[PDB]
Amino acid sequence: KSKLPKPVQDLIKMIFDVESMKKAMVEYEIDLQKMPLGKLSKRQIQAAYSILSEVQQAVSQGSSDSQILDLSNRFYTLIPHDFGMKKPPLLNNADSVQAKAEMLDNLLDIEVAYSLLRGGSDDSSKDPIDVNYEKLKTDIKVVDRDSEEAEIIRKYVKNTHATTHNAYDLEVIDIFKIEREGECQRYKPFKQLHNRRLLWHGSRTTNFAGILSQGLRIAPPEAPVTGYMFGKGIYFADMVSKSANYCHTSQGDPIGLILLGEVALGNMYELKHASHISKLPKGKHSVKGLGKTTPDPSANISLDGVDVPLGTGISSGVNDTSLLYNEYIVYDIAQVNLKYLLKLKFNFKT
Ligand SMILES: CNC(=O)c1ccc(N2CCN(Cc3ccc4nc(C)c(=O)[nH]c4c3F)CC2)c(F)n1
Repeated sequence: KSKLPKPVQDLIKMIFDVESMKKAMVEYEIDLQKMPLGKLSKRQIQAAYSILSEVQQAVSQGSSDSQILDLSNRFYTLIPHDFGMKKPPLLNNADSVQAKAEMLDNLLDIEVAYSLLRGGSDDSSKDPIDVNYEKLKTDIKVVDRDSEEAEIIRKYVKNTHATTHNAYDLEVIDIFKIEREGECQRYKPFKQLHNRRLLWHGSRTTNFAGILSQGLRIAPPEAPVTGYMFGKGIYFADMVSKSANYCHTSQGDPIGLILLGEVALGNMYELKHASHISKLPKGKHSVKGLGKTTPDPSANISLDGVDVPLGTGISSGVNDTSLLYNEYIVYDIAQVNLKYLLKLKFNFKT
């Protein structure tokens, strides 16, 4: 049996759960008989993205529902759905392409998780928790409850939960200090860049085996750039509740996972509305989606020379913006250095 700390053991079990991976596929209405977890491949996912891009071209160029029908069916051919003998819903709008682009992104992390678990060696004498921990190539340590870093992290959670996200409260169960193999060396050209912030990135439990082994990744080139508000980058938030909404927890599964990453923002390209960009303008290193609300800038604290925006939510002064809260997007995977992973219990008020 494993010598790993009990919170680390429970984390590994959580993220390598096969039935959670299956429950996530069922949520997307995928036919598991026509295509199980083991049939999932990058090749198929990329072909599905490419057809979604063709659907996107047909919708933006204003094709008829009779004309797009052919392209909508082509997607359902690559990613089988569970509708029985009924006709699938027509993908004739941007919301539909956005929803399908989002599902595919998630399937890309699920495929990594299942590949990791089904790859490798079988040894009965070794605890499967120890076996599955090594697959991640990440040093995972438990942060001491009474430490300074734990106090700062708990204040960030406590102070940046938005009023509009009050249908639930957050309880920090565990704090993990994480170190992905090779990530620190990848980050080096951006290590002393200006505008380095410790930001949130929430995701489903089924994404975290992929996130810890491959890191936060940008949607592939086949993916429709219009399926994402600020194009194809890595999205972060300064409001814990904005990111915790990406955990997709419920009364039937109230345990979520959220990251704290050091993001080299550099010169921010400030936007109030959707801009489906492929490349940043010269001199810019990130995109900042300007929210109506911002954590109080005079309340910013420093944790290992990185700015921590743990202030309470105040008005930014920004008018006529499409965002309630800020968002930060980087278009180079090297600009992210994962620092912490938090296990949270969501206490629903509904
Ligand atoms: C070659 N590419 C890959 O292998 C690959 C693997 C996974 C990918 N996804 C998984 C779904 N995820 C969803 C998502 C989106 C936005 C979020 N914005 C905030 C503030 C937050 O807090 N969370 C968010 C969020 F979770 C995005 C990244 C991906 F795009 N690509």
